[PDB]
Amino acid sequence: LDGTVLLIDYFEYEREKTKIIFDNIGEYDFIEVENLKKFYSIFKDLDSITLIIMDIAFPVEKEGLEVLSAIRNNSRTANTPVIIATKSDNPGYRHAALKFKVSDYILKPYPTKRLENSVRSVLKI
Repeated sequence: LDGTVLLIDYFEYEREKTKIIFDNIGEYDFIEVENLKKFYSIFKDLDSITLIIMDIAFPVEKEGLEVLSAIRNNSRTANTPVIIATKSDNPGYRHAALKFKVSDYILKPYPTKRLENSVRSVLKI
């Protein structure tokens, strides 16, 4: 068990696709958050998350951004590295997302190679 990852994404198939990519990265624990309700219902319980991968469109950018902020202003997760992988490519929402600090911004679809490197860089390897 060399890592716990938090997947914030409404789409189950995207989450499954993401866990798979981790078969090459390493042996990781996954905590899935399928919607707003699930996030707020547990983010105050989050402890020692090695990596957060989320879709800012949660379900819409304004909600994802709020979640992002909550994550950054939450003590136990303020520095936790966040990788944004999203289907939305609105320029302003992306730009706004970068103001909170995130390790990467990936657009969907993305070659299952794009995410792999990102994780490896962001996490060292």
